[PDB]
Amino acid sequence: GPSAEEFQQLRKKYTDAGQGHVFAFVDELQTGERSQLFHQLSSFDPVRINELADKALNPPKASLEPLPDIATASILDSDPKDLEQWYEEGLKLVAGNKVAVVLMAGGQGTRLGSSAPKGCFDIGLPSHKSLFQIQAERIAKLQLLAQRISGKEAVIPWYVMTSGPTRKPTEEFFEQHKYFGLNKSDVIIFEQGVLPCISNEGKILMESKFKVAVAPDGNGGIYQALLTSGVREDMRKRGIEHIHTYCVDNCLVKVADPVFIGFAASKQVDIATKVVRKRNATESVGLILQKNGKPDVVEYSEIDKETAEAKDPKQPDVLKFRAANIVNHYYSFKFFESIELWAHKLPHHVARKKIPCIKEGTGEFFKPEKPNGIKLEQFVFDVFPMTPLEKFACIEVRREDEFSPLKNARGTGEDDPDTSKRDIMSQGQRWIEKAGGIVITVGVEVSPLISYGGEGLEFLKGREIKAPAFIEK
Ligand SMILES: CC(=O)N[C@H]1[C@@H](OP(=O)(O)O)O[C@H](CO)[C@@H](O)[C@@H]1O
Ligand SMILES: OCCc1ccc(O)cc1
Ligand SMILES: OCCc1ccc(O)cc1
Ligand SMILES: [Mg+2]
Repeated sequence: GPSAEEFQQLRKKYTDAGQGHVFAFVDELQTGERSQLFHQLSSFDPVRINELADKALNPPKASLEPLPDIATASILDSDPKDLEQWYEEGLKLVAGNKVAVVLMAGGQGTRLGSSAPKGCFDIGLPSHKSLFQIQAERIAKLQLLAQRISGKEAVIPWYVMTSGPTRKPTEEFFEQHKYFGLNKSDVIIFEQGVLPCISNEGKILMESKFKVAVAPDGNGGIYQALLTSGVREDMRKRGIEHIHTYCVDNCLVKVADPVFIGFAASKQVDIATKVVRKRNATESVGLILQKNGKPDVVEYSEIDKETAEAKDPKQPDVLKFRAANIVNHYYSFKFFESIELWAHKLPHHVARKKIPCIKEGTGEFFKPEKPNGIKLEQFVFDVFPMTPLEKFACIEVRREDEFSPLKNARGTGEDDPDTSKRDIMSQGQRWIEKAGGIVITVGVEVSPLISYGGEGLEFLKGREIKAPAFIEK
């Protein structure tokens, strides 16, 4: 294990930093436990922890308008000829092996109450497919469509960001499913980083006598993680130029959506993002807007209930701020090549939490009654203000085709397994109907390997399908 000299130098650092309590139980640790504590403490800089705690617990003490029209767009307002062109252009970029996907799948799904990673969840479709599998098959299908135009292999590498709680069960799940028919060599599971949890008094919390309480560093942890994992280097080696980044929990996510990629690429933006119309004042969504001349987002946990209810001057029964973030982002690869210059600039969001820890005295593991500390998180959209308005685009899409998050346990009424299932099977039915199918009957599941977004269903014209149904290969 670590030498006595190594250990004393670490202890000095932490003690000088006012964090020497992390060594309170060293004298009763086994060799292994002492080794773990040494290595874990060595991974943090206690002076930086003090910097973070200070900014969080003693923060320094609203030019806030809707995004201007130059930076916004809407599928509803689009010329269908342009939609067709951007689709074709996106598919051509996929065919050129220029498109990558980053999946943010490090969330714990604590509102959901599942023991498995959220992506593994079965929302009760006829197929019993997981969110992960549905997403993988969307990638597979787009590759197939792209190969029809190129006559060459089309690959969309899938970079799956997990946390400590999610990584091993995620990798096992992918292996057990043989990567859902994608090539293992083009799917990379990597981990985001963590930050120490900090007490209300600014002290590192000890989960045990030999372990610091940590949490994942928020989805804004993506950027630093792309470097350390080797993912950015892999994207460079493959000639990636366009990246779609999204959240695992959206059962309708149009993975590597070619219209979105084609549109972004055509406008030559650094960053593009999708929104839907906020469904009410209390919806738990970030709001995309202009702050101090800059594109920005106000998260639902940080907005004041006055700006959430701010009504349109012209239309007093409609909300001023209603561009709901659906966690569907486009980046240029050039944007990723500059991460090192601004990753440190991202703010740390503060959440007060009940962090299980050791009774600072006994050493007994105790679940606190009231919030005893804070967790720090970076948010993926806090890059938006680094980007000029002219290199940013915010597009409205249709909720019922694009956004159906799995947030809550079954039996909630909203953003749960039942709404997810309903939205998927309603989507399938609408596509079949538009293609001339007659659905008797609620809804029909259409496999992504049959249809990515409504195409390829001509074979169903005139046919009668008894709902509920599952259309597959
Ligand atoms: C940091 C981040 O990405 N937050 C997102 C994300 O919130 P969650 O706290 O992860 O549920 O998903 C929302 C959509 O479901 C979106 O509106 C919000 O801004
Ligand atoms: O990079 C994470 C640091 C770390 C090292 C060893 C541990 O046992 C725990 C955490
Ligand atoms: O003008 C809006 C075109 C557009 C439509 C849908 C997308 O997903 C992206 C861009
Ligand atoms: Mg792999």
